[PDB]
Amino acid sequence: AYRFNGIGVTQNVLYENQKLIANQFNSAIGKIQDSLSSTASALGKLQDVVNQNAQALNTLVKQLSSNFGAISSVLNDILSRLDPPEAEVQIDRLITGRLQSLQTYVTQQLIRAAEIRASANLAATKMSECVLGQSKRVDFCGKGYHLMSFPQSAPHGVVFLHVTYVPAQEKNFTTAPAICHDGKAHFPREGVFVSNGTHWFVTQRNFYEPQIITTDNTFVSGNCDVVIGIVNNTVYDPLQPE
Amino acid sequence: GVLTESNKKFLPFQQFGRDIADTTDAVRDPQTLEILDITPCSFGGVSVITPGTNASNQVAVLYQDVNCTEVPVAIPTWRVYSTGSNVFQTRAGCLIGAEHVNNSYECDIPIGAGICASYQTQTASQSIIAYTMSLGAENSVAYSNNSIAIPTNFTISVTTEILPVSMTKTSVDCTMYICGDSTECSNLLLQYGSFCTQLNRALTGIAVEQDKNTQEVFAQVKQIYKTPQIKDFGGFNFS
Amino acid sequence: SVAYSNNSIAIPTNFTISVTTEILPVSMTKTSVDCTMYICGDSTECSNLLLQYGSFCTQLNRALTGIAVEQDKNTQEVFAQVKQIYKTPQIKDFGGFNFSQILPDPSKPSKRSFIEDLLFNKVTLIKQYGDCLGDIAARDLICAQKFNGLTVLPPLLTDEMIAQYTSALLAGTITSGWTFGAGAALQIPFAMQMAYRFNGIGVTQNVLYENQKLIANQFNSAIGKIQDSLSSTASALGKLQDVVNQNAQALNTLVKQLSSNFGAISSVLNDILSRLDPPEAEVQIDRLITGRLQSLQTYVTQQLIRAAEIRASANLAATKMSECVLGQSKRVDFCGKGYHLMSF
Ligand SMILES: *[C@@H]1O[C@H](CO)[C@@H](O)[C@H](O)[C@H]1NC(C)=O
Ligand SMILES: *[C@@H]1O[C@H](CO)[C@@H](O)[C@H](O)[C@H]1NC(C)=O
Ligand SMILES: *[C@@H]1O[C@H](CO)[C@@H](O)[C@H](O)[C@H]1NC(C)=O
Ligand SMILES: *[C@@H]1O[C@H](CO)[C@@H](O)[C@H](O)[C@H]1NC(C)=O
Ligand SMILES: *[C@@H]1O[C@H](CO)[C@@H](O)[C@H](O)[C@H]1NC(C)=O
Ligand SMILES: *[C@@H]1O[C@H](CO)[C@@H](O)[C@H](O)[C@H]1NC(C)=O
Ligand SMILES: *[C@@H]1O[C@H](CO)[C@@H](O)[C@H](O)[C@H]1NC(C)=O
Ligand SMILES: *[C@@H]1O[C@H](CO)[C@@H](O)[C@H](O)[C@H]1NC(C)=O
Ligand SMILES: *[C@@H]1O[C@H](CO)[C@@H](O)[C@H](O)[C@H]1NC(C)=O
Repeated sequence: AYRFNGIGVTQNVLYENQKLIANQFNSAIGKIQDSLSSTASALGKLQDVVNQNAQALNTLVKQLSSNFGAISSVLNDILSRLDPPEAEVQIDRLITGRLQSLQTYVTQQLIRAAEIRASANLAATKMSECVLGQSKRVDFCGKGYHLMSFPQSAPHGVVFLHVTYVPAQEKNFTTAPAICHDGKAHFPREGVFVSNGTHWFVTQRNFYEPQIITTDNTFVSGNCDVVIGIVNNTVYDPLQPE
Repeated sequence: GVLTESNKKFLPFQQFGRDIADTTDAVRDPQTLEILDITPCSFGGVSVITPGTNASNQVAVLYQDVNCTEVPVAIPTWRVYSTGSNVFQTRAGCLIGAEHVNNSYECDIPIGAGICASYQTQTASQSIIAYTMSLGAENSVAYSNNSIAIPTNFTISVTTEILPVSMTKTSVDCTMYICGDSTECSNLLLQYGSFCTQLNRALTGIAVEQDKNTQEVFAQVKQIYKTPQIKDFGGFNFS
Repeated sequence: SVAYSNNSIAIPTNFTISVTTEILPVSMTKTSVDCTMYICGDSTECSNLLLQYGSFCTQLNRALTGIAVEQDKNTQEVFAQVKQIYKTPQIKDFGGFNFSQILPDPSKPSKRSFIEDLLFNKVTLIKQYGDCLGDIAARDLICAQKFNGLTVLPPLLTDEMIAQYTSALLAGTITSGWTFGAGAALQIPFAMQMAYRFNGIGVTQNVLYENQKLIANQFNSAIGKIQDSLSSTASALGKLQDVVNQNAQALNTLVKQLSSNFGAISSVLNDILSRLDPPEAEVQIDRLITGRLQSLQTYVTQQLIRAAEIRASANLAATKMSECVLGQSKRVDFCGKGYHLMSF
């Protein structure tokens, strides 16, 4: 109920339809479990990271098979075939080449570490906001209006379950900005004046909860000429009859 | 290279000229006092579009900066992949080996400049087709100046977001990787030991950063709460 | 200084509608490098000693392809947030607001807006073998760098589809408010949407309805003012021009590096091969090969750094588009100075 009040829907609608909400939540959880069980190509990022690291190590190993202008790529052969003072040239060439390879590998590792650090910071702030609280930012914790968040641990990463609110099928209604009862403009406190065929009601923004127009739902202000689209109707007074 | 007529005229004491790349582009013929220009014979990029070799062996070739008419000027199997009957000029060079299709679907292999290539059953024969990209379903909103739409129902939805947290920590032994059980070597590495120390310091910094990331992401709260025994959550099943 | 007492308060009596411009880079030019062409330059004597460094060549090509696919991912993520494409309404009747400048004009190619036309004209951004062969007098750098295996790949999504996505987003946010961000779009009169925004920034909705004409006039005047300022002040799109100039300078200096001999007797392979026997020429060839490989590696590393910075900026732009455009943000200064109302 607190979450529903947070996303701008009155808390009573949750208590009116609790069983449906529980059934929908359970069905959605089962559906995503089945999707994870079936669709294998879902955890692309973690596999990409581990494959990238393995490929970097494998190519670093493979670099040893190239002679950087020397006569051979193995120190034992050079040392067996040549005297020290002249073989030192080939040894120096190989040393320079392998140092360059190591430096390149280290630099690429630094780049990847910086990118992973950025991703980790994003994950940390997402955990702080969406999981430990309710976020009013749009699309930060999933499409729709955010309600809850359940974290799960995955190797070299994290997966979030963003439980969200999505409005279903709608209807077409005729609306007016204000209502002129008796020479006085009236404006809705929280909702919008919606009119069906031959009646006027007031409803909340994100749900259809028709209500009769009373002095407790509207506040008076101004006159009946300034507003562009004012219409005539009647306002119920819940004190005069008594 | 390829020789051609040149408008430039050298000074009497000059023989050949050099460009910004410091290579010989213009020369003066010794037999006939004439100026000629030299240009490389290779110019242009080629890319090979293909589905998995597990699927099929057919390929489509994209020439980046060559019109299909001038393909013979640019360049058995290669000639077949250069002949016509399937040419299709695009905004990023002409494409040979694929069939144009009017319909638009989601992209599979991005050719570039709004063209995508994919494997489809153009009848159960298979052929590589090229089509324009599909942005999405067209739609319009019935907008008036006194009309509003209001939802009457709600649907609870759950989604998954996956983010990397850390990578594998590694360390490198420079002397072992370079020389290897060699007393003759590892004696000339005393000069580059400083570079070795620099690499080791960088790798240790990366590793401690990874540990810090792993700690920071999941250890936000300190007090550890035991799960309750009785669920009685009003209907929600957190099994 | 502020006249501060302990029982005194100041309260505004009027409001002014203001609009600002925020420019962020999204993507950089994609490049690919043919290492063998750049090093050996079509010599069969060379390209036989590059079999040892083919691994380095493959590494560079892999890194550059990764950068290119990252660029495509960035430009897709920034603008393709919403999927359903909404057609702009025919009748405007928006209560006074005139969105003519930003709404697309179908009387021109690519159906791009007036502001988009001016922005495209502000930033000063295909070739052929015959064109490069014939045009010798004008030493254009594009042909020279293309003769050395340096090619520029086009983006997957061109400007027309970007304009289409922008028009769809604008039409959705105008005819449906922010409800089209989550679920299906719901039509709402623009006055009601503006009242919703005013209620969001803590100002009672009635003050909007009492002062609609003044607000519409202020909005139109502000739009015209920024249009004139952008048409006059040229030094406004500094970041995008800086990005393209940086990429062009990097390519130009990579081309220029070919004129230095890394300790060899000469900087051209043809001269060394014509003056020396193979066994003693291989030393100079190896020196030049090592130098040019170092140059290519340096260029690749700098490109990686720039790509990382651009990715960070693109992520910021994507979240800004998600928050300020598809909704109303209560964070201060995130969507401009003042209290945020709209975003186009
Ligand atoms: C409008 O709502 C009132 C409320 O009772 C109802 O009596 C009336 O039939 C409705 N009009 C139409 C056209 O359904
Ligand atoms: C717009 O609304 C006004 C009243 O607010 C109405 O008089 C007018 O007819 C409406 N526009 C159209 C095209 O009907
Ligand atoms: C509303 O009522 C006033 C006074 O009774 C009248 O002048 C006005 O014309 C009415 N409006 C409509 C739309 O009938
Ligand atoms: C050089 O010899 C060629 C062939 O014998 C001849 O065509 C040419 O005219 C000669 N050049 C001069 C300057 O006589
Ligand atoms: C193609 O790939 C599938 C899935 O990886 C595999 O089962 C199949 O055996 C492959 N084809 C061949 C000819 O091996
Ligand atoms: C070459 O291709 C371009 C692509 O825009 C086209 O405009 C031009 O007419 C073509 N020229 C020839 C000779 O094919
Ligand atoms: C699509 O365009 C091509 C080229 O004009 C044409 O041959 C084909 O018939 C078109 N397809 C349809 C379904 O109109
Ligand atoms: C709302 O949706 C649920 C499930 O789709 C359905 O059982 C319920 O009847 C719907 N509400 C109304 C008022 O039809
Ligand atoms: C508020 O500012 C507008 C435009 O500057 C002006 O027309 C209006 O009179 C001002 N309000 C008051 C109460 O002076």
